[PDB]
This record gives sequence, structure tokens and C-alpha cells, in this order.
Amino acid sequence: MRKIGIIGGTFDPPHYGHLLIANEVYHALNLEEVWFLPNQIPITSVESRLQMLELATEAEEHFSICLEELSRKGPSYTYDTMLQLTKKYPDVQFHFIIGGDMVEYLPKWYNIEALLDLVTFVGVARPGYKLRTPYPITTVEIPEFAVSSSLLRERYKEKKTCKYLLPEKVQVYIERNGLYE
Amino acid sequence: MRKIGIIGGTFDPPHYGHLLIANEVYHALNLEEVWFLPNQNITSVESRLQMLELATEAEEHFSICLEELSRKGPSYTYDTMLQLTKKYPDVQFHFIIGGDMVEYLPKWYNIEALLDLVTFVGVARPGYKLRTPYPITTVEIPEFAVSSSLLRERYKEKKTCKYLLPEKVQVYIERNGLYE
Ligand SMILES: [K+]
Ligand SMILES: [K+]
Repeated sequence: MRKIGIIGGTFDPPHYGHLLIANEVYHALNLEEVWFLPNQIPITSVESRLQMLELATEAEEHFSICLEELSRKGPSYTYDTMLQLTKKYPDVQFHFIIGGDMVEYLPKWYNIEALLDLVTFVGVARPGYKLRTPYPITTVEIPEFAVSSSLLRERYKEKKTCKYLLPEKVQVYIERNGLYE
Repeated sequence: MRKIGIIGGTFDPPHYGHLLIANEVYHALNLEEVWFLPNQNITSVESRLQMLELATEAEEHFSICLEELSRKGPSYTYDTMLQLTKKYPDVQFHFIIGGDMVEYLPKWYNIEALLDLVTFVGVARPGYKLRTPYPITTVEIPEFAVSSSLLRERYKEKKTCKYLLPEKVQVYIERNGLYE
């Protein structure tokens, strides 16, 4: 029933690439909410990541943090996570957001066909682009913003500018607490 | 000799793509300033200049250059840079272009004389090397595929533009009813 977007990631740190995708999909598909789902890490503390995530999202009631993947140590197969969430929120239609580059590879995901019954995949395409896939997925066109957590971590380490890449508030948190040096 | 960046465009509207590039090049090459150089139903010059102002008001080292606007009709880059080098003889101009454009430099009007007037700065995606016969500087910048025309289309379709251009510029747009 209720349409909720899911966006996974390390959020280490969270950045404007996350916010942009969350906002676009939120509007394109007319979602009720978008949940940011912090993954485990393949190191910044979990608390630090959640506080940055909180600062990143504090300004929009429709963005929320989901801790499911954290109540269990080690890597989670997306299927396990989504199984738990559908179990917990039976009246929610989950929209699992993925990059268009990822769409090609979906057949390689653990338990992909059972996973397809749990969620609606949303692929992010560059404007003007059609995604090629055997599976029935939704496409949302979004200008490419090639920023990533790891790129930002490098930069902070090299004392290089990050202006415009992640929220001013998260930057302050980072500098204040001396993350990524 | 002062190092000044030049970034050309319609700025119709100006957006975070512009600011991002300007900031990256400013820091990468340790420039003194970056000048935004506006090109010549169409938005008024004054509207464009005003948005450009709002977009850049917060950084003393971003400035607006009116050279191309002071000549009615379009201006080859060579003509513009010739004028600027005349007026600012002690400036080393860093003309900023997209990596995709680097391929097509040999096709520019008077490219060879132009090379003596400016240092080209090509914007590359991280990890990629630009291929060109000419001696240019490379700055790596994460791709932000936003453009004025994309934004104009978005506004006409009453579609969200959050995170794509500065709030001050959005507000300006909604208040002067631009792009509907
Ligand atoms: K919130
Ligand atoms: K300024």
C-alpha cells in the first residue's frame, strides 16, 4: 500500500549525490518517504555515520534513517534485509533504488527472483536513457552526479576542497571530529 | 602575472555545475580569481546577469566578466580573449573547457593564435587522461551533468530543481516567472 523508497549505502560520509537521488525518486514516483539504509562496512564508527546521516537529512520530514541492516553484524544479502522489512511493514510497497550501471547485473544478486516479489526496483538512468533489463523495473531519469563516499574520504585525507559535494553541516561535523585523516 | 580562470556559458540559468567547476579549478591551479563570462522566448541580459550575481555573491574570488556582452552579436573566443589580454596585460588567462570539447579544439576559429593568448584547462572525469595535440592543463572533477537547458526544460514542466542550482537563483526564477 504505502510507497516507500529505499536507498542503501555506507553513508561514509553521506553526500549530495544521496540527497539528489532520494529527492528525484521521491517526486518522480510520488513516494510517501525515502529511507536511507546504512550498510555494514566491507573505519568510521556507526555513531558517526548515523549522526552525519541525521545532519544530512534533518531538514526533510520525508527522509528517514532505517537501521535494519545494522541489527545484524557482517554483510547482508539484500534479500535478507528486504525480507525483514516486508515482514515488519506488511502494508508498504518498497521501492529499492539502484544505479543504472547496477541494473545489468541484477541476475547475479543472491535470490534475485524471490527478491523481485518483495520489492519494486527503481533504476536511475541518465536523462535520455533507456535501461536494458530482463526484469520489470521502474526508471527515473536523473542528471549524473558522480560523487561518492570514497571520493570524499580521499579528498578529506588530501586536504582538498569538498565544497558543493556534501551538505555544509556534514562537512562541519567531519572537520570538527577530525574524520578521514 | 596574475592567474585568472575564465568560464563561459549562457548562464541561463547559472547552476551548481558552474560553481563546482569554478571552485575545483580555482583550488587545483591555485588561481587568483575565476571570471564567469556570459554568452550572447529568450531571457533578458539583465535577468541573466542578476541570477549570475545571486549565484556568485558569496565568493569574492568569483567575478562576472561582461566582455562578450559589450559586443552586440556573437564573439569568437579568439576575439574575446584578444580583447581581454589587451585590457589585462599582466593576467595569465586559464580558459576552462569540458573534456568532451578538447577533441574539437583544432576546429576553433584561429585556434593557433588563441593558444598564445590563453592556457586551456580541460575538465576530466576522475581517473581519465585527456587526449590532445595541444598543451593543456587537466583538472579532475566529478561529473555533474546539469546544464542550463536541462533546467529550463525542468522549470517549464514544473519539475523539481532542488540541489541543481542555488536557492537564491531558484527564488529569483520563481519570482520573475522565468522559463514557463
Ligand atoms: K528527517
Ligand atoms: K562575487
